[PDB]
Parts: sequence; structure tokens; C-alpha cells
Amino acid sequence: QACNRAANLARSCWLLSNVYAEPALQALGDEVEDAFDTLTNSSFLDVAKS
Amino acid sequence: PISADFSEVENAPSFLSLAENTDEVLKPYTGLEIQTIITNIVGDANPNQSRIFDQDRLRGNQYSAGGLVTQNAVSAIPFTNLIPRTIRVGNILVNSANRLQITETNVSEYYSNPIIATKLSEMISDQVKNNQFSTWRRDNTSLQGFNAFDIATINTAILPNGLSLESMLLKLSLLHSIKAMNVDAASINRSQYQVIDHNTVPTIGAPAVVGVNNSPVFGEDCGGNNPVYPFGGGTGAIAFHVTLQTVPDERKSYAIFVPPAILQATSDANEALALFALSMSEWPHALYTVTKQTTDLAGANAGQQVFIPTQSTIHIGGRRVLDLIIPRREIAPNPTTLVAANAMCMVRPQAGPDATAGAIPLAAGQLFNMNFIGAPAFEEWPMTSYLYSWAGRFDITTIRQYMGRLATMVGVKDAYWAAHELNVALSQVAPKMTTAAGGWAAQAANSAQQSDVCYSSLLTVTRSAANFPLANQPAADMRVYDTDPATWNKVALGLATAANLVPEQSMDVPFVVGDARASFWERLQAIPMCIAWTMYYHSRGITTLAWDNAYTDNTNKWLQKMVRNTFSTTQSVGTIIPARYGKIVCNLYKNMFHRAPAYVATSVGGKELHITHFERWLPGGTYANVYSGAGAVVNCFSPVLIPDIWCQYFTAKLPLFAGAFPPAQGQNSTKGFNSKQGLMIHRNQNNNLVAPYLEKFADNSSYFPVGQGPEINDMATWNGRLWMTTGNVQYLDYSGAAIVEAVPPAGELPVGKQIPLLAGENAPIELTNAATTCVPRYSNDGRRIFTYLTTAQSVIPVQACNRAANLARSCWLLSNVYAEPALQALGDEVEDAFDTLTNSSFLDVAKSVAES
Amino acid sequence: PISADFSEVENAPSFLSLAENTDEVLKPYTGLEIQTIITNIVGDANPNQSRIFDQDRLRGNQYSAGGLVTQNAVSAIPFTNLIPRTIRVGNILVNSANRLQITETNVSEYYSNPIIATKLSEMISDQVKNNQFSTWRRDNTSLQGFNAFDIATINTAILPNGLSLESMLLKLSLLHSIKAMNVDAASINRSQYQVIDHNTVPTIGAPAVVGVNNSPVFGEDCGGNNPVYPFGGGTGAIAFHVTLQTVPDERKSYAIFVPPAILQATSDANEALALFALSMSEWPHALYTVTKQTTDLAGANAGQQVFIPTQSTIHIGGRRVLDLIIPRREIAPNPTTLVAANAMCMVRPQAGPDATAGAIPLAAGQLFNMNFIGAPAFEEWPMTSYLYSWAGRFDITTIRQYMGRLATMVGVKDAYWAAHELNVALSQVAPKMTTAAGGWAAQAANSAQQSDVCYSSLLTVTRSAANFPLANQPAADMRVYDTDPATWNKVALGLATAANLVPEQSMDVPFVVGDARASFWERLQAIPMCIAWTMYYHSRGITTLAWDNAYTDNTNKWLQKMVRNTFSTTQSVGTIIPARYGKIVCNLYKNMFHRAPAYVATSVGGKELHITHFERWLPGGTYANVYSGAGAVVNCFSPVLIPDIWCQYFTAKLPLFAGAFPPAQGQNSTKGFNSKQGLMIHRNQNNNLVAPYLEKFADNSSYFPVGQGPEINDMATWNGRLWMTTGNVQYLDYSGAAIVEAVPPAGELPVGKQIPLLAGENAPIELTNAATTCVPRYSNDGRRIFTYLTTAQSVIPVQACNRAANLARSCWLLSNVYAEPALQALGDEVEDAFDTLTNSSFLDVAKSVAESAGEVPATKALTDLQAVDVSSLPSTSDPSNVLSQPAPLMSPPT
Repeated sequence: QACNRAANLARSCWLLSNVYAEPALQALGDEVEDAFDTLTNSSFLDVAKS
Repeated sequence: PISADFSEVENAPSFLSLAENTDEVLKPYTGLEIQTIITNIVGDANPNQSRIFDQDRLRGNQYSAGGLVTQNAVSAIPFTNLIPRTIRVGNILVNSANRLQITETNVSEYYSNPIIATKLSEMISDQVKNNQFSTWRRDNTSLQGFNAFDIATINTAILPNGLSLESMLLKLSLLHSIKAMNVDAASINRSQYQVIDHNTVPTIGAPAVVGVNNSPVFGEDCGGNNPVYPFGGGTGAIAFHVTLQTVPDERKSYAIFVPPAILQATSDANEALALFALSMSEWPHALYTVTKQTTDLAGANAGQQVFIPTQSTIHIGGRRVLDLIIPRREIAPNPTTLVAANAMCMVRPQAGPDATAGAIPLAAGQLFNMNFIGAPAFEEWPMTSYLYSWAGRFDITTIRQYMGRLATMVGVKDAYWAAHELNVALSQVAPKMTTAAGGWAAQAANSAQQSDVCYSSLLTVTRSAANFPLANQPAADMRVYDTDPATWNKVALGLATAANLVPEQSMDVPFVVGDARASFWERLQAIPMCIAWTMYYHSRGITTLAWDNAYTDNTNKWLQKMVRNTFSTTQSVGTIIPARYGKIVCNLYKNMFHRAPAYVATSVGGKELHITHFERWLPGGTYANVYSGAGAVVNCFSPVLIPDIWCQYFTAKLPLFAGAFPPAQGQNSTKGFNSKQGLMIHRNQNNNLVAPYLEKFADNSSYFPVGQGPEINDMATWNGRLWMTTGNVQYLDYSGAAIVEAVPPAGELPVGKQIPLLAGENAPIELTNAATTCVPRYSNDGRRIFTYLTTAQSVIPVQACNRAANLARSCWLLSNVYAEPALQALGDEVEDAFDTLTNSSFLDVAKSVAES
Repeated sequence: PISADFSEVENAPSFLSLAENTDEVLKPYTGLEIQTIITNIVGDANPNQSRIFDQDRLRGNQYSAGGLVTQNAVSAIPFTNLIPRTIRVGNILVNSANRLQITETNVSEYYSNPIIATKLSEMISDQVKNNQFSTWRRDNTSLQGFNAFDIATINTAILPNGLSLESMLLKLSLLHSIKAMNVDAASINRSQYQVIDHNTVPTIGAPAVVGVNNSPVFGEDCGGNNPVYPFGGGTGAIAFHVTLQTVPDERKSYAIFVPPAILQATSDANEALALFALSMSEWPHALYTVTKQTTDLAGANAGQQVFIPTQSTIHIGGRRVLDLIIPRREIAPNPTTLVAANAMCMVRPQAGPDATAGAIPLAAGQLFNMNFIGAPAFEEWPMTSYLYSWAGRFDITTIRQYMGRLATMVGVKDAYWAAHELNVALSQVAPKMTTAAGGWAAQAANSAQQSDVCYSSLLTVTRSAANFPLANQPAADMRVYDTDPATWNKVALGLATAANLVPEQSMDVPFVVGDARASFWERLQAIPMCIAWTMYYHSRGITTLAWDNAYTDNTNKWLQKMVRNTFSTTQSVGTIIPARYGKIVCNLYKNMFHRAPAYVATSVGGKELHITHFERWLPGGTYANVYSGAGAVVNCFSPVLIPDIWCQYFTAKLPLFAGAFPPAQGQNSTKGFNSKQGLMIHRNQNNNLVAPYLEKFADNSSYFPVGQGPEINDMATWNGRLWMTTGNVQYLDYSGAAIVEAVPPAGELPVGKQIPLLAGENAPIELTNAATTCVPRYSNDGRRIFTYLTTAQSVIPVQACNRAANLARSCWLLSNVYAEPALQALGDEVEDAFDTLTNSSFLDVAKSVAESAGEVPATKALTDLQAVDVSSLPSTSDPSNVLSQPAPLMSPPT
């Protein structure tokens, strides 16, 4: 069912870099850019360019 | 339509799209094409019986949430017109312990379509003006059989009001639907004798007998040999006259001419006369009683068993005394001796074969002594006695003859159809659902809850509180027009006409009358009516208390306006003005079935206005409510009567919140709507309470703002059904506290009525035979209601709404729904060769369906 | 056709090409296509002169794989309807051990061609309306000897559906099919008596005797001389009425008029009444029997065998009791006294020439005591006994004249022909096959396997589980139309008409209805039906055990669809809708035989659609399967009923995978398809199993993906036949594992039924009488099935696919011919000299009657003149129109 993409599988992982832990509920809201992420986006681009 | 895949759920019409006005003229939805849905069903376990006695039921294969298959599972047809008066208990016939149901009506004057004078009546009035003495001589008479002075006096009046024939045709339709029961046993399906009484099994070998005044209990017999009105008591009075000169004054304006056309309408003119007399007096004139042999579930305890027809309980008209005028054989002056009177008339009225005992006893077939001018003592008969004599001889093909004659004399095509609609809407009835977790349940034998029943309008029936005859304060259920005797006299004599009174070919009488299948067609025609009212009540989540208390003290502003516009509150003179929101129900009917209800034209202010049985109900009833096992009332849900599959399976289009759950174990199994659809969850995790994605609040989060109630939103109702169909829903409010409505024992939902099985059939499994769409949103307090699950229970459904998981729910395997294998080893999508070879034909069928 | 060379099989049509929709008009299949090939009779001949008693086999020379020629080799005609109730055993005739076959029908109302009221009805309504001015109850409205109050009530409340007549015509055709056995033995096939009992021999000299309720075993006599219905177990009731008033109120709505136009012959009319009554009551009213003299294979022992016709056991449900309302001889006041009645009945009914016992006993020829008002008591008869008495008196020649007058009232040509198609489809029947190596086999005498049988559709026939009368009803096998008494009453009296009901001449009745050859001809009409259904089931590889469980299974989504779509279980707008994949079989028929099946219309909202008998079957039955030589069942094959020589010698055009193996010609013999055709060989972990060139998808599906099954491909099927036709195939899994389905003892194939030989005949050799095309591919649990050979066995066949080697085979030595249709009309007819002397007059009087339906010489323009008030006549304010469907508009919103 997972390969078929009608189910998910559960596997362990390192919480490093941009990987964050997932809550059991997933009470999703409307997708929204954070204000801090917009205030500091260009700099983040400058690093990646460098 | 039921759905094979979740793709068929997302693409379903929104509710507001179907509640929209449609312009196109449509066709009547007769039970003859509703017939073909019950038969012609998918299934390999099904013996396809030909007799209509066995075709009484919804048979089908079913598929479990766990992936098992169940063959030829059953779902009873909900409706009936028979109220048992001898319930079986302990497998033996036992006298009933519960009082009889009753209905009423506000008859109204019909000012619409006012009449036009004929050139004949015009010249008559000219002759009265110019004082032409000769034209109304003493012994002048027409070939019609009435003398000229009576015509010259009937014409002198001016009448504003038009003629209707509505209450008349309605009484004829009621007597018809009672007499239809007496036809071959094979022609009437057995489920109808076991909707209220689930422990009784009728015999196919012997026909139901149609008696009168035989009921055992609560004064039902109405005096037996001495017949008396069930409603109000008393005897009426009838007198036959050759002239209006004989009728007592203060009675003259009421007397009815009987045209010769009536008396030549049958093999026995006294019977046509009796039937016209039934046609324009009070109804019921007595309590008719269908009797049928039935046996034990094991066949162990046969006996006759009594049933009172629903049609027999409706109260219409009620005019008590009547004077009938009759045609004369010869051109002679008004009779002076008695023999000169009796020999004179076209037909000499008499009692029918059944005898009566009364203060004024009538020997069987007794002749009436006609009244005359010099009579020492005025002569008269009791009315209930009179009709009681002929109560045994009315017969549906005779009524058919009578109808062909009426159709010839005057139009009958449309009016009889609308009267038939009123008959179905008023006399078809279903028991309140019991709550359960599984597929079948019923209330304990011989109980007050066993006999509670509701209209197709989801209004509960009134129940009598005392012995017959009753002496009630009236509580009318719906308006009807009255048939006016004076206008009838103006028309019968050729003095006047009206725009809807055009004469018709006899072959144009609607085909229902005189046909033995009519009862079955009645039951079938009842279902779509419930579908339209159900989709009305389920779109908004108002609880059953909030409707029950909406016309009494506990009202709100919004409940006040809400009950106000569902019903025919308005009362202009001589009219019936339609409910403002009844129109929405008619729109649902026309969009979901692509068919139309019968219309009656009615004018207000010179504006034309159609009206339908949807638009002419009256406020102040009590709504359908579910019972708990052990009988406790529960009234949290919005009102319901019938299982979802009926709605899903007879409709051509239904709103998105009502569709069937797709079968388990497939890709595209049941899912849900989330934030993108513009919805938001209400968590309350501090108390273990989590609720689905719902509509974004508009200052209506815990109490609704005054005068406002919940808004239509399909997807949120769908999610509410997803939360409910889990086994442990919890009905609380915004803080997570209890609401005032009574609630089901945990996990119960309303479920359809149990009936005995035939061989090879199965009880329905799981939630296949249950209402589900009845989701609460608005409580009597004015507070919102929330459906909660605990935080742990709530995680999978939240993933489903989020579309990262599937849910497993049971379903009917009908039409294009096929069972899903547990693996789903999918291959490349591929059209089958047979599907391409036979595609165009399949398109031709669908085109032919769309054309109609 | 038979193929002459491999060039011809290699150029044969693909299956999809033959299943395409075809748009052309085509003639009916009269069954004479097969007659001119298996018989002396090319052209016409008198049945007496032709001895078609001996014309009951396929004959020809055969060529063996070893090079020998077997002259005068033979094959049986597979189908039959007679069921032995006494089987020969040990040369001595004895009682049957096995219960009788039964069949069920789902009768119901459906929309037919749209219906409209006639002018005669308008005149009647105007007579009533004009009558309303006078205080006289008067009888202007009388017609054809009926009461004026009856014509009034028959003129009321018409039903939209239309009128069918089909169930009526079924009952008539079944009866005819039974009485046609009564003719002399010279013109019934010998084989027809020995399809199931292969050890008996009929005697030419003496005709068969048709009796009723005579059967020795399992209570088959339905009370004998005192009768009851075979299915319900009950007894009917029938009553005759001068007028509708004497009918009890319980059933005044079900009454049927019996129009005067029948009974117009000076031929006994009391019998025509009985045959009108039979064609509307429940069928069967009794179990007919055919007793015939027969003898031992040595000719030594002689006896009278008992048979049950298959027509006599099929249940068309209906009406236990009838009120028949008889026409009055002289227009008159209603007969209040009896002598006014009897001397004025146009016919006075009386029982037929046979006695009956039990309650209400009936002496032969007894007279019914007429019903009239004020009679001392009501009178009726049991109808099973009233019909028991006339049961010996009907015959083919009287049914022909009966239907000839019936045609004058209502057209009966196309309707009868379709009813005859249903007759053949439900009554012709064949025994299940036995596997063997050689050309003949049969099951052990008086065994359950010997008597097991199937329809032309490859569905098995159900058996009774208890002694008659049956206590409980079987499931329906097929659904038919019903005939409403109400609109019958309207149509018989000229009050209503439809485009399908236009009156026809007595000469239009189809030929089968009269002839003594009709039994043989019905026997020949069922073969093309099996050829169609066989190509259908064999195009895909699905096995018998797999069809058997398909409707329900959850292993595979595709299979459920594949069965749900072959049966008729759908509706719209209140009418029946044809099965979706039945149209494929119909097309397949039209394309192979270049003939059109008979059909009937259904009106979907006023749009006519054609239903054929291919489209009206119902789910429930087991599918056809072969038995082992020991009697064990075999599941592995696709359904089969007949040897493939039948399929391939009688088609104008044929599918490629089913063609005959070509004759040896010098170097060449037979050949196989390879990778140049798009195919490829299957190999597995085992090094000693080889499977043919097959599809390329065969490499990637040990199990079919859900939603998908094996696809049409003629060439791989051909290769599968080449592997099968070697004497040593192995039926196995992708891995070489055994499949769950029961398999034949090694190297055996199903083979056609044995019958006794005539002098000079030879038995069929090798695979000349076998089925070959039934190549399994789809297993019950979703696996593929592969045909394997061991390597050393595998080498010559693979090279034959590579066109580098040849494989020996047997064949019939028969050339190809296929005739243009013998007759256009569907009815035989020849000018006599008198037909030419009196030609034009008939030609125009005929057309002047065909337009004259519901006409009278008086027109509205004349009867207006007599009217009091012409504007108020309903014919003025309501010009009549055809009723729309599902229902006419009512209560329009202005």
C-alpha cells in the first residue's frame, strides 16, 4: 500500500540539519511562511551562493 | 448513486447547486417506474420471484470493513398504511394495548378560477329581466329531468368562487386505496403486514377481507349495527327530494342536484347514488377494517387478524346533513300524492344489502319513500346507517367506471393526480427507528414505541387519547380546498363553466385507479418524498428538540423564523399560500430525480402560484426521534426515518455530504477534507477531545449570534459522518461539556426495522442498514455541538482527512461496486478489450436515459 | 470453414474483427443452412418421401495422422429435448434412478412500442357524453356481443407500457413443440431418442404416443387422473361469464374478454376456447409424456419407453384462476333468466373428451352451468382438470389455423419468431462430455453423470430435489415479458393500437408452426447458438472452476466485472436493459453466420432498443464441465459443449485460433507462430519443462495484476492447441507447480458423445470428434496456467513454430460450401393458379385492412350531426395522441 502511495511507513532517523520530529496528530494548518524566514531569507541565499 | 471509488465522492454536486430553481417542465414520477428498481437488482444469490407478493424488499450482496462478503442481505421497505389492532405476543394473537392514530385537515374556500356564465344562463336572466312568464310554467321540465322554476331560481344567484373537486376526488382516492386491499393476495406484498408487527406472517392462500366496524378495543366499533361518526359522534341525516320546493328552508341553499350523468354511471344506479353521497359528506363515515389470516413465525398459530387502514383515520369535510335532488322520469308537475311521488323519480333510492339496527332501523334493501309537497310528516334517514348499508359493495372497478363518467362530464385528469399525491403524502407511514451498533433492531412487542410512527414529512402522527367517538380541539395537519355545492349546482345544469372544467376522453383517467397494484405503487411513491424532506433537514444540523420546542416556549429568534418558513403560516382569504422554504424542497426533488410533483394553480393579487404537497403542511407537530434499546427516547440527532441506502440508491444526483462510503481495502477508500478545503480542527487535548476539520468560525464558535444558525457546508458534514461512523463518538460542546439533548448509549446510531427473513436471506451487517447523515450542529440552547473522539482514537481519521491514510467501512455490492482484494497488486492501467468493443452501445443507452 | 492449407489458417480473421458492430440488415436463421449439408435434401422435398429419420448425423471421410483413410466416419448431432424416464440397462429396460430437470422464468411488465387510442374509442366517449342529456339509461355502447356497461369500463385508464403478447406466444410454441412429436416416425430423427440413452434403438414403423401424467417414478404423475399443478402443487379455477357483473368482487379486475373473431371457424370452437384458456393460465398445467416403442442394440428385446419433453418442465408463472367473459350471440337485454342466456351465448363451454376424479369430478363432455344474476349458486371448475381433458385433442394443424386467425387480429409474425427463438434457447439441451484419447466415449448407464445436461449457453440445467409436486420454487434462468389482461381487453376490441400490433394475414405465420419437420428444424437451430457462446467463452482462457466462483470472489476485481456484465440485471426508466456483453455474442453471431437473430424492442423513454435472447439470462447456474472416464469431474478446461468440427464446418467466417488443422500435402502438414509474430517462449528454473511461444506479458505475470486478465491473442492460443494436441501435455504453474483445479488423466481431451452405428458407418478416429480450443489460461486463485512439455518432447513442436518442421494431425475430408439465404419472408408460400386469377383484389383489400385498424365507415363528421352539443364532445376538446413514456405529462405548471 505504501509503494502504491495509499499508506505511510514508520522508520527511525537522525535529527540533524533540517530534520525535525513529527507529532502524532498532524493537525495541519494553512501553509504559511514564517515572518522570521522572510526577514532573513536573502542572507540565507547569500550563504548558499557562497 | 452509490460510489465505487472516492473519486465519485469528490466530484459530487454541492447542496446549493441542487437547491437551485430549475425551469424545464418535467414528468410525473409514477410508481410503475419505481417498480423496476426493486426488481432488476444485481446479485447471484437472488431467486428472481415474479409474484409481487415477494418483491417487497431490497436484496443485495454486502462487503464487510474486514473484507468478507455477505450474500442476499435484506433491507425492508419502510412504509405502510395498516395499523394493527391485534398484535401477536408470545406467538399468539393478543388484543392491542395502544390507541389509534388520527389526522385532520383545514378545508378552505377555493376562490381561484372563478366561473363564467353560459349563454343559456344569460338568456335565462334576460327572461327574468323582461318578465317572460311562460318560460317557468308549473309543469315545464327539461330532458335533464329537472323542472324550469328550479333552474330559474338556481341561476339568479351570483357567485364569486370557482369549483375545485379536490376534497371530492380526495375522498374517492381514499375509498379506492381502502378497497384495493381486497384484491388477490399475490397482488399485495407481505412486508406490509409486518412493518409495525414484526412477529406476524401473512398467508398467501387467502385474500384480505374488507369489513367495517369490527375493531375489538377503545370504542373502535362505533356502535356496530348502529353506526355513528368516529369523529365527534352523532348520526348525520339524508333526504331525497324531487324538487327544491320540498326541501326545508334554511336548508335550500345547501341542497345538491344530482345530474343524470351520475345515475347512469354504473350497473346499479342506487350504488352510484350512494357513492356520490359518500363523495360529498363527511369522512370517515365509519372505521373500515382490513382482516387477514396470518400465522406464527413457525406457522404454529393461525388466525384472522385485524388492521385499521390509515386512510380510514384522516378527517376531511364533515358536513353532517344533506338533501339530494333527483331527476324525474316524466314531464309532470311536482308530486302531491305519495304514489305520484314514488313512481315519478328516475331512480328510487334504497339501502344496500347489509342490514342495520338503530332507532331508525333499515331492513336490507329497504326502499325510500320520496318527499312531496302536501306531506303530513317530513321524511328522512340516518346518514351513517345509510352509508353503512352500502359499505360492503363499493369496488375498485366500479369506482373506475364512475371515474370514467366523471372524466367525461368534466375534467378529472389533473385534479385526481394531485388528490392522489395528497393521499400518498398523508396516508403513508413509518415506525420510528431504534438505535443500535449493528444492522437490525426493533422495539419490544406490544409497546407504545412499537406503534409510534411518522409521516414521510418526518412529522410524527397525532394519537387519540380517549375512546371513540372523539371530541377534540382540532390540530390540522395540512390545508386542502373544499368542493362548493352551489357552484356544482351552477355547473350541473349547464348554467356555468370554468377554465379547468374541460371534459375529457374516458381513456385519459390516470391509470392508477382500478388497478390492483395500486397499493404497492403507493408505498413506492412514498420513498422519494422522504428523500427530499430528509435532505432538507440534514443539511443543517438542528437537533430534534430544537424543532420540537420551536413552536412552543423554548424558541429562539432563528428557530422562530425557521419553523415559520418551513410551513404554510400565511392565511390570505380563500387561498392556500405556499411555504417560503417548501420551494427548496421541490427544487431538491426536481434536481435529484429529474421528475416533478403535481401542481395546483392558485392566484394571489393576480399573481399565479403553483402549489405542491411540499408547500401545504401546517406547523406544531412533533418530529421523528430515535429510541434507545429498552425504549428510552433520544433526541440529539436531526430527525430521521429511513436508512441511507434508500437515498443513495434511488437518486440520480445527491449532494456531496450524503454519498456512500467506497469499499474497504481499495486504493481510493474513504478519506476526508482538511485545511486546504478551507477547514480547521478543534482540538481539546487537555480533556481527550479532538474534533474534525470544520468550517472556519464566524463569531459562532460556542453560542450562535442571535438570529443566526449554522451554515451549509458539505465537506464538514462529511467529516462529521467520518467521526460518527467510528464506534465511540461523543456529543459535547465547545468546552467539552454535556448538552441538554438526550444522547444514545455510546456508539449507537439509528438503524432500520427488523422483519422476519425468508429462506436464504441474511440480516444486514454492520452499518449497512443505518442512518448516518443525521449529524447534529445546533442545540436548543443555541450552543454549537461537537463530535469528539479521544486523542488516541482520533489519529488515523485525521491522517485520512489529511489524505495520508485510508479508512475501512462496509458497503452494498450493487451496480458498479466491486469487492477490493487485500493486496492491491496494481498493474498498468489498461482498457479491457470487451469494454472497447461494446462502448458505443453503452453510450447509446446513456443517451437514451438523458433524453427522457 | 475447414482449412485447406496453412496459408488459409494463417489468413483467418482475428477475433476482434468478428466482434465489431455490424450495421447491415440480415435474414433470419431458418436452420436450413445446416440441412443442405447433412442431408439428401437440397431444395424442397416432401417429409414422407425423404426419410429424415436417417438424416441425423454428420458423415464423411477422415484422414488419420498415420496416413490411413477411414471412410464413412460419423458424428452425432449434439442436442435434444427428450428425457428418458426409463433407461435400458443390461439389455433390459428399467426405471430411472435420477430426478427430472427443471427451469424457471422471470415474467414481468416492460415498456414496449408506444400505444395510442383508436377512433372507435372516441366514438364511444361521444356516445356517452351525448347520452348524458337524457334521463335514460341506455345501451348504445354495446360491441361484438358485449354489454354496454362493459365496453364503458374497458374504455378507461389505459396503461402506458404497451402490449407484448410474448408469454402467450411462448406457451403456444411450447405446446406446438410437444404435439409435433405425435407425427409418424419416418420424419423424426432416430438420434433424438438416443442422445442420453445411448443403448436404445427406436422403431421406425410406429409413431410416438403423447400422453399426460403417466410417469412411473418420483411422483411425476401429478395425481394422475386427479390433477394438480406440477410446481405450485395446487389446483386452479376457471369460470365463464356472460357479463362482468357475476364475477366476484375479489377478482373483477383480472377478467379477460374472449373476442368473437376467434371461434369464427365452423371447426369445433369449444376447443379454440380451451386453447385460449391454456395460453393465459400457469404453465405447465401437467407433465406431458412421450411414449415410444424401442428395442435392444441387438434388436432382441422390445418395449415402450417413457420420455419427458424439455418444453413440459419449464415454468412460466401466471394465473391460477380465470374469468372468461363470453360474447353474446344476439344483441339483447341482459339475460336475467337462464334460457335467455344459454340460447344467446355465442358458444356454450363444455369439458373435453376425458374423465377426471377427485372433488368436482368431471364426466366426459360435461356442460358448464352458466353464471347469471340471481342464480341459485355460483359455479366453477378446477382448471387443472378442465385442461386435463382437452390435453389429448390439440394438434399441430389446428394450432396453425388458430394462430392464423389470431394473426388477423394482431400481427404475430416477428413476435412469434422471437418466442420460437426463446423456445429453442430454453429447450434444446446436451449431455456433458467425457475425456478420452480416442474419438468416442459415454458415461455409465443410468448414472447421474449420464443424465447431466446443459443449455446452448454453456450453463447447466438444474435438477429437482424432491418428488412432484415441488414444494419450493427454483431460481429464475431467464426473464420474459408479460401480457396484461387490461390492455389485452383494450386491444382485442379495437380500442387501442401500437406499431408492433398492426394486423396481418393468416399466411404470414412462419413455416415451423405447421410442419412435421419442425422437431428436426428446432434441433438444427441450436447449433449456431453454441458456436457463438463457445467462441465467446474460449476467446479468454478462464477455467470452469473460475467462472463457477467468479461472481463473488475478491481475489480479482476484473473477474467480477467479467461475469457481472454477461447477465441482464440492469434497468432504466422502468424498462429492462440488455446485458452489456451479450451484444458481443450477438455481433459475433451476425458476423460468423451472416444471419440476424430475432429481437424485440424496449422503449427507453420512447427510444427503442433491441433485446435478443443472448442478452436476457440470469445469474446462479453452474458452468459446463467434462467428466473423467471414471466419472470424476474435471475443472481445468474453459466451458465446452460440442466438438469443434461443428463450430468450424458450419460458419461462413471463423476466428483464427479455432480453425481446423490443415491436410497433409507432400512435405507440409501443420505449423506454429514464433517471435516474428511477436511471441516468445517461457522457461523457468526447471530444465525439463517447455511452454510454447506466448505473449510477451506472459513473462511478467505469474499472477495477473488485479483489474486485469488474459487478453485476446489468436496465435498464442493456436500454439496452446499445438501443445495440447500432442498426447502428453502437462497443466502447471509458472514455477511448474500443480494448479488447484481438477485435471484429466494424462493426455486426454474432452470428446463427443457415442451413439449406436448403422451398417456401413465407422466410429470417429483420434481427435476428429474432440474439442480442442478450450485452452485454460486463468486459474481460480489468480495464477496463469501453462501447458508444458519435457525438453525431448518439446523439440519437434518448437521447430514447427519456427517453420522448420511439421506436425501430423487428423482431419475431416470435407470441402466448403455456404448458401445464400433460402427464404426472405420467414414464411413459406407458393402461388397456386387461383392465387394469380385473384391477385389484385387481394393485394388492395389487404392494404385496405392494414390501415383499417380501429376504423369504422362512420366518421366523426357524420356522428357530429346527430350530437346535441358538438363543442362539449370530448373528441373535440381532446384530440387523441400517442402516450409518452415512462408516463404522459400531468399537471403542467401552466
